Parts: sequence; structure tokens; C-alpha cells
Amino acid sequence: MFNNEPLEQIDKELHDILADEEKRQRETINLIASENLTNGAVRECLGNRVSNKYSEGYPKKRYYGGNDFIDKIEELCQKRALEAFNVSDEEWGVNVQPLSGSAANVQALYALVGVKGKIMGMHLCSGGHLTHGFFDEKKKVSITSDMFESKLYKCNSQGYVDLDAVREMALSFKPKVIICGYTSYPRDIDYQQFRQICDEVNAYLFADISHISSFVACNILNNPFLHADVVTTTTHKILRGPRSALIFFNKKRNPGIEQKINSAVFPSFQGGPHNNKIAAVACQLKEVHSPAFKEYTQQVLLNSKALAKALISKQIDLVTNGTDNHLIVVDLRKFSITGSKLQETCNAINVSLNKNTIPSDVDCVSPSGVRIGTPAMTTRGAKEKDMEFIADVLARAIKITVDLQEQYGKKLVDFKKGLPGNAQLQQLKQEVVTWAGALPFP
Amino acid sequence: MFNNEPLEQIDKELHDILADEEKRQRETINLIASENLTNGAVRECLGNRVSNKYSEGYPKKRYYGGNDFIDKIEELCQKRALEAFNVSDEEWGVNVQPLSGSAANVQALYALVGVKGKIMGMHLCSGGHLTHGFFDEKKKVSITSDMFESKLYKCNSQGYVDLDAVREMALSFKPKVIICGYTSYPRDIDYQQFRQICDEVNAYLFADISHISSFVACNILNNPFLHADVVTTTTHKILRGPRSALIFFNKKRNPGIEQKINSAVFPSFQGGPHNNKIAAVACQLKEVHSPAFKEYTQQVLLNSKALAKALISKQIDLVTNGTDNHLIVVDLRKFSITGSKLQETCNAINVSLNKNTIPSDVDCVSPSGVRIGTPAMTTRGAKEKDMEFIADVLARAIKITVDLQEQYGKKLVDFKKGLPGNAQLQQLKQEVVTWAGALPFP
Ligand SMILES: Cc1[nH]nc2c1[C@](c1cc(N3CCC(CC(=O)O)CC3)cc(C(F)(F)F)c1)(C(C)C)C(C#N)=C(N)O2
Ligand SMILES: Cc1[nH]nc2c1[C@](c1cc(N3CCC(CC(=O)O)CC3)cc(C(F)(F)F)c1)(C(C)C)C(C#N)=C(N)O2
Ligand SMILES: Cc1ncc(COP(=O)(O)O)c(CNCC(=O)O)c1O
Ligand SMILES: Cc1ncc(COP(=O)(O)O)c(CNCC(=O)O)c1O
Ligand SMILES: [Cl-]
Repeated sequence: MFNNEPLEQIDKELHDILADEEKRQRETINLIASENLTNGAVRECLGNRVSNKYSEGYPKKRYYGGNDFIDKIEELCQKRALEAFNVSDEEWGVNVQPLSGSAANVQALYALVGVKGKIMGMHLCSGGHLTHGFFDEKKKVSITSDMFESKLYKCNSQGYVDLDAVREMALSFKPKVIICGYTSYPRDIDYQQFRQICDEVNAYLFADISHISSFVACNILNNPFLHADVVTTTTHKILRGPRSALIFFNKKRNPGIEQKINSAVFPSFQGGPHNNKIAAVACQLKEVHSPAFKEYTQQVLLNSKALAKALISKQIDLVTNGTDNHLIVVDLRKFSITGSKLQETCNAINVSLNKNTIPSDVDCVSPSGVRIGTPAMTTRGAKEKDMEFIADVLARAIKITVDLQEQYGKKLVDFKKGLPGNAQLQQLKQEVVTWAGALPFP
Repeated sequence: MFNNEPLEQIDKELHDILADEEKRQRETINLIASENLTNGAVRECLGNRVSNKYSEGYPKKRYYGGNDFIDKIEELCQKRALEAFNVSDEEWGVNVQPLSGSAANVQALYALVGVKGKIMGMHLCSGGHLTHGFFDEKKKVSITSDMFESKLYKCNSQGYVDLDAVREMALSFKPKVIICGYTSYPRDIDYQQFRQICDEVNAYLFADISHISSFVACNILNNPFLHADVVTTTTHKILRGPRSALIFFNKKRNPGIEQKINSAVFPSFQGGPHNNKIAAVACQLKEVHSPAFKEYTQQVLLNSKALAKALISKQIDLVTNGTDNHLIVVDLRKFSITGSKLQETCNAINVSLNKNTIPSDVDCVSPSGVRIGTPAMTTRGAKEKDMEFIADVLARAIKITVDLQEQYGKKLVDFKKGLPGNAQLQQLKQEVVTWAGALPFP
């Protein structure tokens, strides 16, 4: 008693918007540092009937019947996760049920510290995430600043994590957890030093490696599994999986954490797992372990180095004057424009990027930069030689943005009136499309 | 720089488990009240490249570029949600970004009362959800009993909601929210009478209609939208959509609730929305509004009545001795067997159900019943005349379970040794598969 007519016939309205979204993705230079494109095998999982199953609990301990094949999928995902990040099932555990990044981080924090527990994370304005305790003087913006007591550590004026400040803060504030691993931080993390500060004050070491996960798994960047008690990560960014998250916990260093983390996920916060996600994660984690994926990940940093280098050669300032990973933050103060403005200008030419704060900015309204990153375009086949072209396009967008500000003024509402019809933007878009639309599309 | 080999080639191991899940689903009598089967159109959306997009925030106010077609999908889903539940976009708003039911309920309660806030909900043992403030004397099982202060109202020994107790509890406890709508409660709700109690102590009226959503939409059961301040609902049960959730808020009765709920979802708890979900929910919400889905929903209650009636005529006791909705709770005390045992017996014959508490039980270990429901089988084309057979299979399961208890004893580990190879279980399984494997499978 159902309708099995295809999507095209059942819902032509929705199907057209998705055919459109598909074309837009195909014809865009995607520089969002947090975005990638999944292969068809991961999209077959997400489409799979396994999402019919309620399977609350953990494998073998299900509150529903008919979970025989679900428990295998869940166990196969856990194994492949522990295998992908080069850790032993003897000392490291993994929960694979968190629905996304922010859910995973709030759950893992809760497990460790409980309500009104004390936590430390990097400031949003300095590169830290919302779920790292972010608040404003005016409001508790993240739940992690309200359901927990949080304190935030700023980076230095050059854009680097100030370990002198972290230690000054940890001794006075005395938190149960210290968060590192970040949302828009272009450099590597000394986890060892974080461990020594955590050990000084008997706080837990929390490393959220969502942005840099692939690098960690492939031993291109520092390994926080050597020092951290908990490691959180999303699966949908550089790792190139579905939208999901993973909580890793260190059993050797903290026995009985397994029960605490598992109980935090369910039944503390979530109910039924999303099994199509779990299936999809499993499929991408087998890819993560291959030598082919290492090659891709290497290409990400190769492209990122080249991109930063080509932007500096065109006199554009970068936060920390470069990058160790997949991402760059462009400081736009020398041009007297904002990232809100450059994001719209880039939206008009099919260049996807996001506004981003910098160290000198006192407000998240009027951010003075944009962040870009290479995972997506590296997935589309772009090489080091291609980065000059992307640098060329970003430079012209900045120049066009200066002109449109000159003509129409600093107000953003006024600035947008400048965008539609602009001949240079039309010629530039045309250039973006012609090149982007040609690349391999998964 | 990717692998576009299909799932079968890239991951034969996983592909075989999913082909196996597919066959199990096809050859099972699914009586899990919370489960359904999604059509191929809903499954195309979940597999769609729209899940590549980071679109944090709300439509027109995105922290990322390239969100033009995503904004159309998110506004189209909101439209179709308000349309489906027969509410005016002037009076009611809807957030469509919650990732699942438990996330939606925690977020909405936060919006309303905040950390340390007071809430009231039905006890788990009486039919209420974990997210309705459930705790135990030992521990705060749900975050909703820890991040909030909760008190729990039980039903009487008859299995019915006791409004005398609710009011008595509300006057003394004075919560800011009162939750109604439930997980395994077989009768309709007097929302109007809940509204009268909420107004007396100036509390919000929270209706969670996840289990009964389709009835509310198609006007077969009471309408909480006439009285409630907030309505939550999952989209993956009787509504027959993807795994997602929806928070409805009454703007007219509570000016300023819109921002407060929209900010609880993001940036308070979640980050990037899962767009494939939103696409999928939009697709099913169009189906919900047709007269054909009303037909399906009517057939759900026709089957439920017949199923209750046919179980009573085989001398099986039901809580409240019947049902007004899609679900029944079988009380198994007279047979001296637990729900755990009957769930295992039923899994050996390809009958999916779940264990469930009843009013007389003091513990959730050793629950005295099981819960069943008709949404899934009604989707597969089963009619009233088919319910006698399901009732007969369940009767035979109960009988077999008493025998297996008699032979191997009360211990559950001992009991399962009895299951493998049993001649009448093989005979019954055979009978289950033959009928189930013949029915329409979306
Ligand atoms: C949207 C989001 N989530 N997590 C983030 C961000 C980022 C971000 C957040 C905000 N927020 C998002 C929530 C907002 C609170 C509200 O809405 O009431 C406070 C500022 C603002 C910006 C930018 F605009 F660039 F300054 C960027 C980026 C990645 C989009 C960010 C930065 N900078 C960092 N560090 O992390
Ligand atoms: C799994 C789950 N989620 N929400 C539910 C349930 C149900 C349920 C929950 C529990 N729980 C789940 C959390 C558990 C807490 C812990 O581990 O520390 C306490 C008992 C136990 C049962 C049953 F076994 F039948 F008694 C049923 C059902 C629908 C599966 C339930 C009941 N009865 C109700 N009312 O709601
Ligand atoms: C370090 C980090 N942690 C957690 C999250 C949360 O992920 P979900 O979006 O799945 O909740 C993000 C999101 N990153 C935002 C961005 O960098 O674009 C992040 O950067
Ligand atoms: C009333 C109610 N509310 C919320 C949820 C949470 O849904 P998620 O599983 O999407 O978190 C459930 C699921 N209850 C499980 C069941 O009845 O089988 C529920 O019954
Ligand atoms: Cl999904």
C-alpha cells in the first residue's frame, strides 16, 4: 500500500532542484575546507533499506529483534575505524553511532565531566569550534558553554596557539578536560605539550581531529592517539565519508571509559542509530586504509602548499603566512574589504568558500578573512599546477570586490546590488564553469 | 582522484550483509511499532549529492557559499510540513534540521527551560520516552533528567494516564514544561485537559507525537496543535519518511519562541544540517498530504483493532484491553514468561517485535510484555483478514516459549539453547517466510 513511482515522477518539483544542485556542484570551484564529494558506493549505502531498522543499544544487546545483520555492519565499522587510525582493539575503543560532529563532541564531553563540569577549548575567533565551549559576553552560544563551565584560550596575535596561556589558564581554572584540534587553524598541534599540561592538572586530553583526520590516519601529521584520552572526528570532511561522527576512547589510560562513552551516546543523548550512516562509514573506512587514499591525502597538502604559495606570490596575506594542512585563512585587512563581501562575490562566480575570523578581529560580525581548503578539488583531480588558476580567480574576485565596494559602498545590502549583471563577474564565472565543469565528478 | 566502482565491486563484504538484510526484511513479519518501510523515492534523496553541502545556519543566512538550491529544498520542506499538519504558516513555525527524535526533544526542552530547568513527563514503565526526563534511582539515564530537573508521572494500575496525579504533581513541582505524547501508550491523549493543567501553573505544553503523527495529520485522532505550545515528531515511523525529526512551535501563543527554538537547534546543539535528510523528508511530506496516505493511515488503525480483537479472542491480555492507535502492548504475566524470551522466540521465526514494560512491573530487567504495531505490515499490503494469521503465529510463539521454558528453565542463557533446530520453530519460520516473502516490498 505504497507508491514506488521514481523520484522524477512522484516529485518533479524536488527532482528539479536536485538536478540543479547537481549541476551547480559540477560547475563550481569548491574551496570549503569542510566539504568533499562522496563516491557512488557511499551514496548507495546512504540510500539503502538498512535505515528501516530500529536497533537501539549496542551489538548483541538490542531492544529490538531482527538485528542479526545490523550487528555485523556495526561491528565491521568499529573494526575498520580502529584499523584506519592505526590503533589496537586491545587499548582503543570506538563508538560509531554519533549522528554528526557536534553531537559526538557534546556526548564525549558529558561522559568525562557531566553537567556543570569544567572544560577548556580554543576560542571560535582563534580557530576553535562552537562545541569547544564557545560563548559571547551577551550569550551562551554553544550548549557546551552552558551545560558545562567553559574557559576559552586565545591564540597569539601572529595566529598560533599560545601554550604559555593554555598553562596559565589550566592552573587557575582547573578544568576536567582540555580540547585541542580545531575548525580553522592552519597549523599542526603539539599534542605532547597538551598532554603535559593535562597531566599537571589531572584533566582529560580531548583531541577533535575532524578537519585533519585523514592526515592523522595516514601519518602525514602528528598523531594524537599517542597522548589523548578521547579523539573525536567527523567522517564527511577530508576523510570523505558520509555525514557522521566517531568517538575514540583510550581504555588503557582510562579503564571503564568504554561504558561512560557508550552510555553517553545511548541512552543519555541519542536513541536509534542511523544504520545507513554506519553502513556508509564502513564503506569509506575500507577506502581510508588503502594506499590509494594516502596518495589522495598527500595530494591535499601538496595542493594546499602550492595554493598558499601562489597566493603569497600575488601579495595576499595568509594567517600564520602559510599552512601545514589542507586549509588556509586569507587575511583581507590590507584590501579594506570583508569576507562576507568576498563570499558573495565568489558565490556569483561559482566559487564556494566561507567567511572566517582572524586574530585582530574583535567581532564575528564583520570577519576580516575567508577560509579556503583543498580536499574537494583534490577529489576532483586538481594538481599543483591548477592552484595558480584558483589563486588567479581569488585574486580577481578580491580586485572586483574592491571595485564594487568603491562604486556602491561598504554596506552589504548596497554591495549585492553591484553583483548581478557585472561583466567581469560574468566573464569570470564563465571561466570558472568552463574549467570546473570539465573535471572528474564522483 | 577517486574510486567510482560500484558498491558490489568496491566492497563485496558489506554488499553481502546488505543483500542479507534486504532478504531478512522481505521475509519477516515486522511488528515493531516504531518501524516502517520507505519508498524508492525517499531512498533516492538519502543517496543524493545534496549531503555534500555544508549549509550551517538557516535559509538566506548561511555561513557558507553555494547554498542557493539547498535554501529552496529547506524552505520547500518547511512549507510541506506546515501543510501536512494543517497549521497556518502565520500561526506555526517548524525547524526541519533536527537529526532525529531524541535530538529534537532535547533541543526543544532547552529552548523552553534551559539548564537546571524543571520538566514533567510520563514514566518510561508507563509508556513515556527516555527524552521525557527518564531516570532511575541509581542514575540519570536520560540527559533530560540531568541537564534538566525532572519528575515523572505514572499511569494507574489499569494502564491509563492519571490526570489527577499529573495536576497534583504540577502544583507541588511547578515545572516550566509538561510532556505528553508517548512511546508505548495504546490510547489517545486528552491534550485539552493537559492544556488546562499547564495554564494553572504557567507551564508550556509539550506534545511529542512521533508514534501517532500520521493520525494527527490526517485527523483520525485528537489534534494537539489546538492546545500545545510545542509539538515534536520523528519522520521515520508511521509518517513513513527518513530518519529525521521536526519541532513545531506556536508563534501566536508564544511570540519570540521562533528565534529561541531555531537557536537551540543551531548553534546551541547541532552544526551542519543533513540535507539529504531534509530532501527526503520533503519528499515524504508531499505523500503525507494526499488522500491516498490517509487511506494507508486508516488501514493502520483498522489492522490494529482487528489484531487486538483477534488476540483477545485467543485469550491473550492487552494493556488497557485494547488500542485506539497503531499499537498494542501484550501483557504476558498469565503465561509466566518474559518479553525478552518472546522477543528471542519471535526472532527465530522472523517476527520482529520488542520487549516492553507494563504497569505491574517494578523493573526494566524482566519486562512483562511485548509491544506490537501495524504500520509496517500495513505498508506491505496486509489487511484485517491477515491479522488473524499474525495473532495465530504470536499465539504459537507464546505457546512454544512456555514449552521451551518448561524444558530448559527460566534462565535466558538456558532458554536460547532451546531455540536452534526446534522442529515447530522451523515449521513456523517456514510459514512466516512463505507468507511474508510474498507481500509487496517497497
Ligand atoms: C559556523 C561555524 N561553526 N563552527 C565554526 C564556524 C565558523 C564561524 C562561526 C561564526 N559564528 C557562528 C555562530 C554565531 C552565533 C549566532 O549565530 O548567534 C557566532 C559566530 C561566525 C563566523 C564568521 F562569520 F566568519 F565570523 C565563522 C566558520 C568555520 C564558518 C568559525 C569561524 N571563524 C569557526 N571557528 O568554527
Ligand atoms: C529502548 C527504548 N527507548 N525509549 C523507550 C524504550 C523502551 C524500553 C526501554 C528500556 N530501557 C532503556 C534504557 C535503560 C537504561 C540503562 O541501560 O541504564 C533502561 C531500560 C527497557 C525496556 C524493556 F526492556 F522492555 F524493559 C524498554 C522500548 C520502546 C524499547 C520503552 C519501554 N518499555 C519505552 N517506553 O521507551
Ligand atoms: C573541529 C570540528 N568539530 C566538530 C564539527 C561539527 O561537525 P558537524 O557539522 O557534523 O556537527 C566541525 C564542523 N566544521 C565546520 C566547518 O569547518 O566548516 C569542526 O570543524
Ligand atoms: C515518543 C518518542 N519520541 C522520540 C523518540 C526518539 O526517536 P529517535 O529514535 O529518532 O531518537 C522515540 C523512539 N522510540 C523508540 C521506539 O518507540 O521504538 C519515541 O517513541
Ligand atoms: Cl542519512
